[PDB]
Amino acid sequence: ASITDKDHQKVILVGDGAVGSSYAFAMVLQGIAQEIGIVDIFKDKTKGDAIDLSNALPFTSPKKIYSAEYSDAKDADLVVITAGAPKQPGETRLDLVNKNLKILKSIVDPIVDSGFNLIFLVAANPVDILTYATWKLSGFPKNRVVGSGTSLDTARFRQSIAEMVNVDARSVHAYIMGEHGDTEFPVWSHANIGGVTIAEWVKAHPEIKEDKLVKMFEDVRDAAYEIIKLKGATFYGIATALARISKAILNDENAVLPLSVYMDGQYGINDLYIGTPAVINRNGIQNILEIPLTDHEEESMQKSASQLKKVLTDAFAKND
Amino acid sequence: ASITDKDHQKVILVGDGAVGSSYAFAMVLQGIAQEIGIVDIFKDKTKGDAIDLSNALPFTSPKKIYSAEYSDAKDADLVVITAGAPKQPGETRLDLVNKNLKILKSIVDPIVDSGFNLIFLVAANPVDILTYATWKLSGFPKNRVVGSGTSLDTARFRQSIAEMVNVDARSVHAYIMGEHGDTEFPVWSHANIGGVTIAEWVKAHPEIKEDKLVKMFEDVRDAAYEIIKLKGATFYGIATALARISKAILNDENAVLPLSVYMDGQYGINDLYIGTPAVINRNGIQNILEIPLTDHEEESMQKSASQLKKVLTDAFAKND
Amino acid sequence: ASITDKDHQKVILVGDGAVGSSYAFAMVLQGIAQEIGIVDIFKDKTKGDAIDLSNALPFTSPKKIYSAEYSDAKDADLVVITAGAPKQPGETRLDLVNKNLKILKSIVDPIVDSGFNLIFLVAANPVDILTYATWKLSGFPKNRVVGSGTSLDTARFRQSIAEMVNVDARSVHAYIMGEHGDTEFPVWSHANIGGVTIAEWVKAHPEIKEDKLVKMFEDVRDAAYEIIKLKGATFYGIATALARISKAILNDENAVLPLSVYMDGQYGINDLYIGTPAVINRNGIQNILEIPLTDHEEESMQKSASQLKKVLTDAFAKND
Amino acid sequence: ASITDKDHQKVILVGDGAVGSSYAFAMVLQGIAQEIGIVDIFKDKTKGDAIDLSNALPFTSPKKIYSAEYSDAKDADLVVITAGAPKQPGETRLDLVNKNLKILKSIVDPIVDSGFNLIFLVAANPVDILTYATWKLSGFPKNRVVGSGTSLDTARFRQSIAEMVNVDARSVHAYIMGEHGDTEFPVWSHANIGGVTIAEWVKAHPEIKEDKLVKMFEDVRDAAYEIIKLKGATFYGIATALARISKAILNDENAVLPLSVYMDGQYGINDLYIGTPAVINRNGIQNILEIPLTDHEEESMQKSASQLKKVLTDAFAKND
Ligand SMILES: O=P(O)(O)OC[C@H]1O[C@@](O)(COP(=O)(O)O)[C@@H](O)[C@@H]1O
Ligand SMILES: O=P(O)(O)OC[C@H]1O[C@@](O)(COP(=O)(O)O)[C@@H](O)[C@@H]1O
Repeated sequence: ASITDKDHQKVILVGDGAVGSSYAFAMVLQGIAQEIGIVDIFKDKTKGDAIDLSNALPFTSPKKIYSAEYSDAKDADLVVITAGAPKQPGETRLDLVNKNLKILKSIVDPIVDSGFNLIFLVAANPVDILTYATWKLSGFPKNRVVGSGTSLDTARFRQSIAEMVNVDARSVHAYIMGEHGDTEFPVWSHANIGGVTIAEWVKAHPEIKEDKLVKMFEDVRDAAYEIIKLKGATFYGIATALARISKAILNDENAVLPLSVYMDGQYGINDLYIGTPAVINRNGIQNILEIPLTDHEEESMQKSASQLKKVLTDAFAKND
Repeated sequence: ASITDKDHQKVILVGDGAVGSSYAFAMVLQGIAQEIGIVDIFKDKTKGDAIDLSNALPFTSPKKIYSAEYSDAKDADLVVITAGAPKQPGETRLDLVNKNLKILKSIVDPIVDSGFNLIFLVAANPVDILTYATWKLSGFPKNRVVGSGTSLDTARFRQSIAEMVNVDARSVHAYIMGEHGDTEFPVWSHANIGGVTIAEWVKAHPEIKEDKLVKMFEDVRDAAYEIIKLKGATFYGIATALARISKAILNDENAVLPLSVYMDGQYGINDLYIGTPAVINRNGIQNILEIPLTDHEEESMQKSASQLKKVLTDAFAKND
Repeated sequence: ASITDKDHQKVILVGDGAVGSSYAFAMVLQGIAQEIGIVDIFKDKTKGDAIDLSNALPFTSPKKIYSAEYSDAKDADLVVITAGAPKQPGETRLDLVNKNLKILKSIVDPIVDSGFNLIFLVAANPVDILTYATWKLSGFPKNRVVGSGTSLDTARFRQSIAEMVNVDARSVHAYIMGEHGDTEFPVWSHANIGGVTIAEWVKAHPEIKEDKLVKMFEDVRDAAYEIIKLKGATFYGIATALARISKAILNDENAVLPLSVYMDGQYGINDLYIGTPAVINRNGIQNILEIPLTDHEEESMQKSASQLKKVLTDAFAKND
Repeated sequence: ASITDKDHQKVILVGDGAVGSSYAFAMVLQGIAQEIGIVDIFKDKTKGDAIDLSNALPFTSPKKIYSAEYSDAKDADLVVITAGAPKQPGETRLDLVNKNLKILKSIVDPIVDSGFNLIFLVAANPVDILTYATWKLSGFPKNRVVGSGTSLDTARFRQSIAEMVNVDARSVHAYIMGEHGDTEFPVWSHANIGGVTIAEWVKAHPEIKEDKLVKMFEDVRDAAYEIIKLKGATFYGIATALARISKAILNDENAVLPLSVYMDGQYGINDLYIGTPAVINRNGIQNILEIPLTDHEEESMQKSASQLKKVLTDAFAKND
C-alpha cells in the first residue's frame, strides 16, 4: 500500500500565542498528536514556535508541525481554538462577547468551508458564552462543540483540598460548576478524598459560621488575577488541561470531565452553555451527569446560568 | 495533502461537573485524546474548565478542548455521558430510573441526529439500568453501548486484598459482579495474587464462620457513602477508571474489564444489563467471559439480576 | 458491531535489518503502533525478529507484528523505508544515488499498487536525494513524502551544547540544516538554552578566532564515522529519532522538527530536497519555518543545496 | 546545597554485547535510569554504544552513560550481569557451569571490593545455577541476588494462550516454573484469562488425550532455538524483561514476578536456586508465593529442581 501521509490523527491550533505554544509543547511530549497545525494571524511566531517544537522531537513521539491557515484545516481530528481571544479578561462580563465575536467569525468560517467534521474545543474566554457562539456559527451539533471552562477551576480546588491534607491529586475529588469565576460554586456536597467526604459526617457542617473553610475558593476563583501579575501567565495550568481534555476525546476514553456541554434539562437551566461533569469520547460528548445540588448549590447554579442568558442574549445578534 | 483538522480521535464529555472535569484532566495527562468536547447544560463552568485544561497543555500531549452542544457531536470516536445524573444516590433503587430518564433523553437524542456511529460510555448512576436505557433510545447495537459499573467496585476490592498483604495492585486479581452496591458478590472463587488463590487450598474456606474475611467488602460497597461525606467526591476513583476503560476501547487493546455488557445467556439472567468480565476494543465489546460461580455466587448473581427486571421493567415506559 | 480487525493505525517497515529492528523495538515500547508489518528481502530474519518483538509484549501495549511483502501494504497509516540502503556510506556523494535507485524502485512500486495513501518516511541514506527520489516515483505529493535527515544531526549538536553545561536535553535548543554531513551548518544564530543565546550578548562572537567553539561539530558531523567502528551501529540514535518523528505524524501533534521537506522558495534554493525546521501532522507536513540565516549561514545553506542539484541532477534518469 | 552529582539511582551493565545494548536502549526510553555504566572486556563497543545511546537522549529522560570498569561500580542501585556468558547455549547442562564460573569470578569480585550494597540481577545462562553461583561468591544475602529465569518463559506462554484467543497480554495469566528449558512445566492449573480458567470447568481436562493443547509449549521452550537461527537474537524479548524486572526492584513496586529466588521450603526442593512467582521491591525480594501444584506439576517441579543439585553440586568447587 502506497503513496503516503500516515497520520490518522490531526489537531489544529488556532493560537500560537501563550496558551497555544504550551498546549503544543505538551501535545509534543505527552505524545497525543500525529500532525499538528499551528495558526494565529501572525506567521513569524509560528515558523519560530515550529522550528523549536519540531526540534523538540528526538526526545519524543514524532509528527509534523507547520503553520497553517485554513486549507490545511481539514484532515483534522480536533480543532483547538486556544485563546482566539480579545482583551477584557474574564468573569463572564457583558460586551466582551462582542470584541471576540468577530474574531470568532474571522476564524470559525474558514475552518468550516474546507470540510471540518470533528470536535471544536474552544478555550478562549469567556468560555461558556463562547461555545454557544462557536456552535451557532458552525451549525455543528450539540456535541462536537466541546467547551472547556470548569476543568481549570476544579484542578485548582482539588489542589487546595490537597496541600491542606497530604493526599496526592488524582485521588482527591470535588468539582466546580457554573462558569468560570464570579458565579462558581464548589460542589462540597460531593467533596471527597479516599471515599470519605468533607463535612457531612466527620468535619462538621456549615460554611462561614465556624472559622475554617470557604476561604480557599475565595482564592481559587481569585487565583487567576493573582497570577495576572507575575507574567500574566495563567497559561500552563490551562494548557495542561486542554491536553487531558484533548487526550480524552480522540483516544476515546469514555472519560469523566467538567466542560461546558449544552444542557437540555440536564438541570433546568436550559439552552445556555454552562457546565458540569460530563462524559467525552472521540465523536464528541455522550451523556451529561447531573447532580443533586442539595438546596443551595441548586440556587448558586440557577443564578450563574441566569447571568448568562443575559450576556448570551444581549449579544447573539451577528452582523459584527 | 491540504486543508485541515488532524484529529482521528474524538471524545465527547456530557458532564463538565465533577466526574467529567476529572475524566478530562486524566485524558489530558494520560494522553488519550486528540480533541475533547465538553458539555453540560451550563456554559460558564465549561469555558472555565477549558481555559484551565487547555492551559494544562505545555506539560502534555496537545489537543483542542472547547464547549459543545450536539453539532460538534459527530466526528466523534467516543461519547462519555459522565454523570448525566439525577440526585437520588445509587444502589439501584426504583423511581431513580425516572428522574434521569428524561435527562437521558434531553441528551441522547441530539447526539444521535448529527450522526453518531461509535461507542456510548455511560457512567451515570444507576448504571446497569441506564445503559439499557441508553441502548433503547439510541437504536445503537448491543455493543457500542458500553456500560460501566463493576470497574470501580473491583478496583476497590483489589486494594483491600492488597494493603492486607504487600503486593502491588495490577498484580492482585479478583472481581466484583452484579451491579453497583447492594447486590454485589465478590468472586472470591477466582481471587488471586501471584497465581495463588485465597482460601481453597491455603487460607481455608468459609465466610462468617472463622472471624476474618468478608468485612472488607462490607466496606467496599459501603465505601462510597463513606466518602459521600468529605466532599461527596467519589469522583477521582471513577474518572481514573473511565480513563482505563476509555483508553481500552479506542486504543484497540482487546482488553479485559468488567462493564455492564448485555447478557445473551452469557449466564442465564438474560436481557438486562448487569455485568461481568468482558472484552472491549475500538468497535465496541467483542465476547463476554462467563464464570463458574460455584453454587453460591451463582445465587447471588441470580438475585442481583432479578432486582433489575423490576426497576428496569417498572420504568421503560417512555413518554417522560 | 461485528467481524474484526481493530487497528486504526498501521506502519510498514521496509528494513528488518539494524535500524529497522530498532525502530521496531521502540515502536513496541513507546507504544505508537497498532499493527506493524516487517519487510526486507529475506524472510528468516523477519520471522525471527517478530517472534522476539511479539514476545516482548506482556510488558507493552499490544499489537500484531508479522512479515510482509506488499499486499499487506495497504491498510497502512505510515510507511517507513528504513535503510532501504546500499553500501557507499553517506555524505551526499554522487553515484550512490544510483546503487539505491533501483532498490528504491524494487520497493517503491509495489507499496503503491496495493493502494498506499499516506506518508512515506525514508530514512535511507543519502536522505535528501532520496526523498526527491521517493517522491518522483510515487506521484505522491510534496508532503506525504517526509524525508528525515537533520533530526539526527541536531540531536547530537544539542547534546554537546549540553554536557559542556549542565542543562538537560529537551531544554537546550539549536538546529542543524542543509543535509547530512559535509555541508552542514549549525544555526548558532538561534542557539539557546533557557531563552538565552550563545554568543551574541554573553559568550562573545566569532568562530575560529578565540580558541573555544566549532570543534564540537567538527565532531558532530564526524560523529557517525567514529561509530562506524565499534559495531557500525549508528543504529540506535537514528531509530529513536524515527520514533519521535513517527509519533508526531500519526499522533497529529502539529509538532516542530527538522526533516527534508521540499522548498518552494521557503529559502531560495528551490526544487531540491534539503531541509529545515518544518511542521508535521497526521496528513503530512503543513508549513515550513524559514530562518534569518544571518549572512553566513545563508551562504553555507546556499552551497549545500547546490551540491545537491548536482547529485540530484546527474541521476534522476530512471531506467536503472 | 552545593557541589554535585544528582543521581540517586545507579545501574551497572556488565555486558555491552547484545542483551546488554538492548537492556540499555530500553532503560533509556522507558526511563528507569539516572546514570548507567556500561562494561564488557572490550572498550571499543562501549564508547560506541554510549555515543549512540547518549545521542538517543533529546527524545528521552536524561542521564549519563559511560564505560566503566569496577571503580565506577559502587554508588550503584542495581547491577545487571547481563550475559556475562559463555558459549554452550542453555538447557541447564552440566560443565557449562564451569566455563562461566571463572568469567563470573573475573567480574563478581571487583564489583564487590568497591562497596556494592544492592541487588545483583544475573541474566546470564544457565540462570538458576548461576545465581547460586553469584550468591556464594558475593556473600550478599538470600535476596539481593535476584536471579531471572522464568520471566521469559511465561511471557511467551502468555502470548500463545493469547493469539489463540483475542485477549491482550497483560490480561492473560499463567506461569512457567522450574528453570529455563528442558524441565519446565506450565502451571496450567492456575491458567486464566479474565478470571476464567482453562480446562477445569470449561475446556475439559487432559493433556495428550484430546488432540489440542500442550503443543504450544513444546514450542515455547523450543522457542529459543527457533530464533537461534535468524540472527541468534533471543535478545529483545529478554532485555525487555530485564527492564520490567528492573523497574520493579528500584521503583519499589512490591510487584509480582517469577525469578529464581532461593527456596527455604517454599516448596520442598530446598537450597538450589530454581524459581516461582515471588515478590520484589527496592531492597530485594520479600516473600515467595508457593503454589498447589496439583499432583503432577508437583512432580515436574520436583524433577527439575533435582537436575540442578547435580549440575549445582558437581561444580561449586571453586578454584577455577
Ligand atoms: O506483573 P509482572 O510482575 O510485570 O509480571 C509480568 C508477567 O507475569 C505473569 O506471569 C502474570 O502476573 P499477574 O496475574 O499478577 O498480573 C505473566 O503473564 C506476565 O507477562
Ligand atoms: O486489566 P484491566 O482491563 O485494566 O482491568 C483492571 C481491573 O481488572 C481487574 O478486575 C483484574 O484483571 P487481569 O487479571 O486480566 O489482569 C482488577 O483487579 C483491576 O483493577
